[PDB]
Amino acid sequence: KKNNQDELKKLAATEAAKSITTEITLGVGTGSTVGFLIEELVNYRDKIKTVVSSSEDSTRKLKALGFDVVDLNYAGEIDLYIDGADECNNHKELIKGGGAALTREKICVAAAKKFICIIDESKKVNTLGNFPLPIEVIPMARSYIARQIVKLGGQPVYREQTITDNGNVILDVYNLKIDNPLKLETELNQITGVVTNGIFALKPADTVIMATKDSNIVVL
Amino acid sequence: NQDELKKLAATEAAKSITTEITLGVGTGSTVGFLIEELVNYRDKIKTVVSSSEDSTRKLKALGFDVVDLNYAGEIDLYIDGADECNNHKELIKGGGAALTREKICVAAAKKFICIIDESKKVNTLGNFPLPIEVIPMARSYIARQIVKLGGQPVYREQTITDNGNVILDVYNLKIDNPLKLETELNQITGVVTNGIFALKPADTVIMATKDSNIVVL
Ligand SMILES: O=C(CO)[C@H](O)[C@H](O)COP(=O)(O)O
Ligand SMILES: O=C(CO)[C@H](O)[C@H](O)COP(=O)(O)O
Ligand SMILES: [Cl-]
Ligand SMILES: [Cl-]
Repeated sequence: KKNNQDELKKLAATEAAKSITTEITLGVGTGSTVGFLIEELVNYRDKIKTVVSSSEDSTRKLKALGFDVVDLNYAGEIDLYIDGADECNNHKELIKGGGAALTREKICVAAAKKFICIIDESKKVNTLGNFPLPIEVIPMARSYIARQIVKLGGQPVYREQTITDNGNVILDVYNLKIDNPLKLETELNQITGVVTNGIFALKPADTVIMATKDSNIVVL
Repeated sequence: NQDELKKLAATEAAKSITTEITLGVGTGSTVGFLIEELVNYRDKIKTVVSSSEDSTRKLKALGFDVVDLNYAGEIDLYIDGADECNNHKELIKGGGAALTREKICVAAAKKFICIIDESKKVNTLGNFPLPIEVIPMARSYIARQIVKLGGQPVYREQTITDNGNVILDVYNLKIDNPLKLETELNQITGVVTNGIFALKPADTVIMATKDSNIVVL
């Protein structure tokens, strides 16, 4: 089952790489699906002028393949950003942050002309929520924010032994009714001490490449 | 002169420590005079929470044990300074870089008392540049978004906040609607905290006048 899923991830990542057509500033996401993209990037080395990374994990992987990684402040604007997602609904709105890089991932999406999301079918849903929503919080505010999330009906679970690239901690929130991703993303952004929440809806994916169980490509 | 008014305001605020409480302590020079005054209320202060390592250091130097907010829970009273305070007790804070934890403390406090001298009282917030704590990676992106709004962002060099972030001090903002702009700035990706304290304003503001009187707003 895991070898099967890995095959679909590789298909989706490989397909997304074809969009690297011209000389561009490429932004690179985080996760296992992105891991197969990073490997594929060797075949597009002459097209990739500058690389920006959403995580030290991906940076480590990119540098290991000889790619120079440039800070977003010196790169400026990203032409194309490619990243995975934990969930994707019918309007290309995502839950992300399963691998903890959600802050820099959201910053990269914000500074990108175009955002392509690469998934296998298991991540496609009609309604976001079943996968617990990651929220990056200032360590000092963890208990306060946990309480505010309990008021909303969510059940926050502190992800132990995890410190994000930015020095923060993650709350994974269960039992949320997320029928209005736009509204709740806005809501969570107003809670003091929240750095970033895992809903990618205000600025959704421009294209979502999904590998089906039959090894076909669906472009949503 | 200004130091005298700061001490008066801080001393006055300390009188509100009446019962056994969890006290939250702000940051800055005005708060510095409060911390000194807290020796005279040692039996009333059960637990202390600090909005900065600077204040924590000062508190520990006076023998006060400082407890993390996660183990303290809820603060009964939080006392802090401000860079500006308008007519509706809405503040600009973050001149001393502790604005994130200061805002968290205010959010978790039953009551927030702000201590100022008269020089910080204004009719309209904005003249003092608005501090905004941002994720280092997003600094250039956020600077551009602030330029679109008409602000002029200046990176505060050689400053890394307690939380590992950097500060943009923003000039030329028209802040006639603090509530609206605070909400707006919170939606900009990469912004950790902005220096407007309006959505949850001060409950009481103690202001020392030029004539050394106390005005309770
Ligand atoms: O947002 C992310 C990291 O925080 C990833 O894109 C996603 O959460 C995990 O991707 P995968 O399931 O392919 O490993
Ligand atoms: O917000 C603050 C720290 O970030 C301070 O409360 C504010 O800068 C006032 O300081 P002072 O009393 O020294 O003028
Ligand atoms: Cl928790
Ligand atoms: Cl821009």
